[PDB]
Amino acid sequence: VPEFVGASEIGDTIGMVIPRVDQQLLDKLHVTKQYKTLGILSDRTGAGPQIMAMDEGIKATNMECIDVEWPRDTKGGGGHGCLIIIGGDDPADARQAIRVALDNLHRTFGDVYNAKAGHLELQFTARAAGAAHLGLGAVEGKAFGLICGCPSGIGVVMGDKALKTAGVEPLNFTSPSHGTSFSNEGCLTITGDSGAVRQAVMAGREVGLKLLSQFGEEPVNDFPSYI
Amino acid sequence: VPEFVGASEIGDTIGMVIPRVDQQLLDKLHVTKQYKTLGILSDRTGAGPQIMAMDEGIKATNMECIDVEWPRDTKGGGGHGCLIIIGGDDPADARQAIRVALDNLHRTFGDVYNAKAGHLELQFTARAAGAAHLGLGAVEGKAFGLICGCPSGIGVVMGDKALKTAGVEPLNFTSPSHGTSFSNEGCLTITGDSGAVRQAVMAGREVGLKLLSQFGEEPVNDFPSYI
Amino acid sequence: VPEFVGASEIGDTIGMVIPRVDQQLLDKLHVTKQYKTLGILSDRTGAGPQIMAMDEGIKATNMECIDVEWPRDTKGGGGHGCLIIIGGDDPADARQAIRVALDNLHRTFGDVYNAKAGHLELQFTARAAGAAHLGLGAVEGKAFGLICGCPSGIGVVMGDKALKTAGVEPLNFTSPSHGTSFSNEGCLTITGDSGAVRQAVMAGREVGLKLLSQFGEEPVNDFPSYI
Repeated sequence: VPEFVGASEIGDTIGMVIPRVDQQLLDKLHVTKQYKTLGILSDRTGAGPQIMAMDEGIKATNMECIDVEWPRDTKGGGGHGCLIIIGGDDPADARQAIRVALDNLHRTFGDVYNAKAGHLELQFTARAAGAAHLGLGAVEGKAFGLICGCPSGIGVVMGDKALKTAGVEPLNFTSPSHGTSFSNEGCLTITGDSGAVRQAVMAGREVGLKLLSQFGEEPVNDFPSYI
Repeated sequence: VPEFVGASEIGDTIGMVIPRVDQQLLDKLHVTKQYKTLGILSDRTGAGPQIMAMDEGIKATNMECIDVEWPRDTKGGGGHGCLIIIGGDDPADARQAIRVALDNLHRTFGDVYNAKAGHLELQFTARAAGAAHLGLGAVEGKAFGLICGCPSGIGVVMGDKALKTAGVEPLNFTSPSHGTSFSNEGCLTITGDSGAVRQAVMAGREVGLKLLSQFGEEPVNDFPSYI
Repeated sequence: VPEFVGASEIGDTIGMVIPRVDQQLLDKLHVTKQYKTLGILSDRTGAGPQIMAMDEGIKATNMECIDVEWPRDTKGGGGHGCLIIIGGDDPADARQAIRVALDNLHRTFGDVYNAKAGHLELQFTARAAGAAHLGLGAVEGKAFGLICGCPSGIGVVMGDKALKTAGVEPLNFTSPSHGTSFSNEGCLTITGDSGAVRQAVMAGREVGLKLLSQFGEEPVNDFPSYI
């Protein structure tokens, strides 16, 4: 079908574009602004990595991020899936943004670490765009970090360490009962100077790996770290 | 255990009847209307199928649907389980409704299609009853269709195609952050003339099968299709 | 890592202490009362058992229970995981409470019964403490019973029978859509005289076993029963 753009085994992620959406359907979608041309990125496993990949798609095109929704999923693991809707006036521009997001998944899964007992996720950008803003609460135009661990108490200690490492501005802390879809994740989000934000995210990574390893298995990443 | 009526491997579904429920317990249950005789249908996998099966049970007896509740479940998949409470004055009537519901499971899973990456669900009736109304938002006395895909973005495209196929009336569109238990499903519900609703549901099926197949596996149904 | 206290294979449970938590983080944690020393118990599988183990920790130390949060988890099963935060003035007292919690897991999983289709959980104490109060709604200083079944309809029948066995006071009934994180559990909580509360919890256990066994498998417990 013409609406299909591509699919990836990374997170069971599918990208599609609707050139002219039915108006009655559009009136039922919870979007920030209606556009007739929609891009759709949808996955079983991952929230942060697809959101950061879509930020690159936004930087590369005239598309706007208009909805981010939050399935509890990861196919039985402890985290989220993701639905991201983008909007613009040009179907070609929408396909390009979805293609760029698909091509960035192997990078944004760079600091996702898996084990039988749980997982860690780290994200970093020197300049956040629209998807990171709508999806993760980033301040647009500024540095952003994300520091997350599962089961959730690991994320609390990762967060304590990150804040003690450098002078950064906390945006939010989300947990199983507040700001997640009852996931088993503790997540610190921050802004500040880019060098300080990087320092804090790297500190969180080191303590998170040490703690998750105490269940007996070295946490494994499937792609090279970008941070 | 006199309360037990039967159990089915389809959906891990169990049906029970309480002839005269304890008043203290009844006062803590979240029902639309109090009755002393309760039937209970409870499952790990499925919402829609058990709800459409119960609609036949309601048509067959004098029982009323008084609660429908929404576990996020499917034993690690992207969907819902279900709790249905029915109320009346006659224990034999309640047991008959539960038996009719269990007997209809093999039919109402006829258009559920499974794959490693996700699933599709379609439902259709020429005349909806009280369980379809309370559970899925159907208009009682009218034709009803349900069109669902997972991961949720597939459900958005299915919905668009259905509405463009025939003149039908939209009821709702539910998604991971609106009107589900943080499931990974996009679901369009419709009414209209029975022939038009049937055409829309069949169109949604065709595009959903094409899209979900793009992950590499043809979606599988375990039972003959009824639609 | 000096924050690490211990890890258990039972429920994938990890315990940690932060001697002096960062103040910006503390302001973003959802606690009843601020303390500078935090203990943290975090797991993938179990709510009631870790909460009951933590009630012993509280009895043994000067720590106060200040948060209980509710991941929908059990690694693809029908239940919850758990995050428990405790607070006090002394890091040694915190580590002792976490230690006592870890050491009681093998007891508080004594009346958890598992099967392919679902699970049962019973808890009992003659005198509830701060964790059972915050996490499960117990009345501090009184006897307390928890009676749960999955899929949730089984919990409804267990609750009805328990109430019919002895004169007890219902505290709450939680279900997929009310007072759970969209879990597939029906759970009755009770107080009253210790003898009558034990009577009721034991009656709920018997009927739960009989019903869950209707799917074809004798439910299995991994530790000796304490009730």
